[PDB]
Amino acid sequence: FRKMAFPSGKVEGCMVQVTCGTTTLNGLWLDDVVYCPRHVICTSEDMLNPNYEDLLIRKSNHNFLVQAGNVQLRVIGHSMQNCVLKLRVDTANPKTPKYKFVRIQPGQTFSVLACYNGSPSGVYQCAMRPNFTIKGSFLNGSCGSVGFNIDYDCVSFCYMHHMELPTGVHAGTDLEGNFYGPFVDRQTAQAAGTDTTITVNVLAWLYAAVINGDRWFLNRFTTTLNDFNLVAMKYNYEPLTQDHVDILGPLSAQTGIAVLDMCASLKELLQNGMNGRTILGSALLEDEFTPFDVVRQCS
Amino acid sequence: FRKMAFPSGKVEGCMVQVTCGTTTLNGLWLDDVVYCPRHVICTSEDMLNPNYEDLLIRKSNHNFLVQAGNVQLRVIGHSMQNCVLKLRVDTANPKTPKYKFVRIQPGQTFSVLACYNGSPSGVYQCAMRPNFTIKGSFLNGSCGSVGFNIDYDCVSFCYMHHMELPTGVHAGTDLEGNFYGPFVDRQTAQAAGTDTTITVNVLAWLYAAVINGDRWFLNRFTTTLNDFNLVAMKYNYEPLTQDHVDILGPLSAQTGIAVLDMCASLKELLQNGMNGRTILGSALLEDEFTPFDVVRQ
Ligand SMILES: Cn1cnc(Cn2c(=O)nc(Nc3cc4cn(C)nc4cc3Cl)n(Cc3cc(F)c(F)cc3F)c2=O)n1
Ligand SMILES: Cn1cnc(Cn2c(=O)nc(Nc3cc4cn(C)nc4cc3Cl)n(Cc3cc(F)c(F)cc3F)c2=O)n1
Repeated sequence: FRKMAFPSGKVEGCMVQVTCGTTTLNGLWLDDVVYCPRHVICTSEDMLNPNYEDLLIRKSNHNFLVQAGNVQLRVIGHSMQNCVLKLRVDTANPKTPKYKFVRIQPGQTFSVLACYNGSPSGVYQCAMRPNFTIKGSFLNGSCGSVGFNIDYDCVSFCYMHHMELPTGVHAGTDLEGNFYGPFVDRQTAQAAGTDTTITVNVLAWLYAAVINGDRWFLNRFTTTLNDFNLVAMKYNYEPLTQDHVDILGPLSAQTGIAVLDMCASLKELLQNGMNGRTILGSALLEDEFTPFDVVRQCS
Repeated sequence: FRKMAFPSGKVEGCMVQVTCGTTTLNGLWLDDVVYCPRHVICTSEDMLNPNYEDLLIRKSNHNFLVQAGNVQLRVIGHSMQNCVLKLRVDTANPKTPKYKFVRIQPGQTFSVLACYNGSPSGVYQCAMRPNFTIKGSFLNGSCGSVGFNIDYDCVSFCYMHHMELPTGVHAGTDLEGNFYGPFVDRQTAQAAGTDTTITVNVLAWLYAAVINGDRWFLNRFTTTLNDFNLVAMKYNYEPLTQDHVDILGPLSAQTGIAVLDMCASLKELLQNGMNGRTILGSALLEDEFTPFDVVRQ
């Protein structure tokens, strides 16, 4: 049982480089439009406190250099949608997959294709944190890298990377240009709200552990949904809804362990700790696998 | 630090399905050859103790169903090299990347493109364990999935998945069909040897911690390589090779910490533990990041 990302080929064929003067980052080329963070129009000076409508009115199509590998794509139009710039180009991307733009909710996972200067570099799985950050692996030049899910050859794009916060976590937008979380696309120090643990995901991962043979944390105690949620809230865990209980149904059926019985196991782990033991080789309770992630990798 | 895979697109374009009768698995289509585990020629009654030479003689080109998606690739020649079947097909794959076949050492990492029925499903990073297994994530139908590294647009293929062992770890071959480890391609219970910790990779992880400013474990001692190797084996750690010392060179240079001084720091951690302290936010020493992985990040 590993963190597993979707195959990245359908997205690799869409990555391009976008340059404005000295400023360069990654863009996403779908049909005849390139999507990228609007931060690209900023000079070093502009970055600290940009007025984007002002900066963009002073721009012309020919100010934008879009490179797909070695081939330059000519910009024939541009517009801004919130924090995303849309560059219309005179060529359609022949590698454009079937795709959709989606806004995900906290706790949901996605694959990240980290890119630098328009070239893909690596792929890994992430989760939208409850405080709307992501704990990614991004370096300088990764701005504009995207996160996505794939279902039946349709790529659902959900994240476009913008910035690293002082704590090392990451902030970005959906592909409509709206930030996840209370952040803005300005180079100034920004903190996130206090984060919490994604409870339904921890439970899914405990089920993964049982499916893979690690059972030491199970017990014969039990709990009600409300009494579990009281303890969860005490420990900065997200509440578990009846919808979450329903979504864990397939894993409870496969393992014969009722959801509220797994909740009682988690309650004990929160109250007692792991006593130096590990679960799926982890010394800490992992919360970045969804119930669907576990079902897909174990079935 | 987390495990990151290489982008998988160059390998996705090479995955195909190979079927013999009802036995079906994944193959790798490069130029006009498809590579796949020879186990595919086993009927369910042959899988226990197959006579592969006798099974191959009964086979003709037209017995092999090779499919890219739903498109059949006509087989024009077939041969067996060690544990891999090589099916020559009448179409050169237009998506063939620049590639080579390499045989890796324990501790080396690679990306796995897990596939089912010729269809890529997921990608993740893996390390070759000292006992020549990999702690992968594979289901039924994954036979023939490959592992690879990418360096400057060249794909180095290093693993072809064959089987799951009773302990849940996985065993396979290089792309010349030679198994990693003392395994054979028969559906018989084979136990993996006792595993050990990948010392060169733990050392890389310590350098990564130093680079990020976490350096409490740097002690005032040094050691010789022979001295360290003898101590390491008493803690179930792998001995270091001359090649290992060399691949730590870049990280040693970047930090200014001699390899042998870092060995002495590791030795102290093996003989005393960590005393509640963590390294890179982890109470456990990570051994599946190579020195290349560390610099890669
Ligand atoms: C360490 N790290 C992790 N993720 C990131 C992402 N990231 C980034 O790749 N680039 C940024 N600033 C730029 C500087 C440039 C210098 N040149 C020549 N061109 C540049 C282009 C960019 Cl985008 N930033 C900072 C940043 C990016 C934003 F989109 C934003 F709204 C505010 C910010 F402070 C950055 O975080 N780096
Ligand atoms: C749970 N798991 C994790 N990895 C694996 C890999 N694996 C596999 O995918 N298939 C195997 N046997 C087959 C059965 C088939 C049934 N049909 C209809 N077609 C089949 C094709 C195969 Cl390959 N095996 C077992 C196995 C495969 C070998 F290549 C080998 F040499 C020995 C073995 F015991 C398998 O491990 N499953």
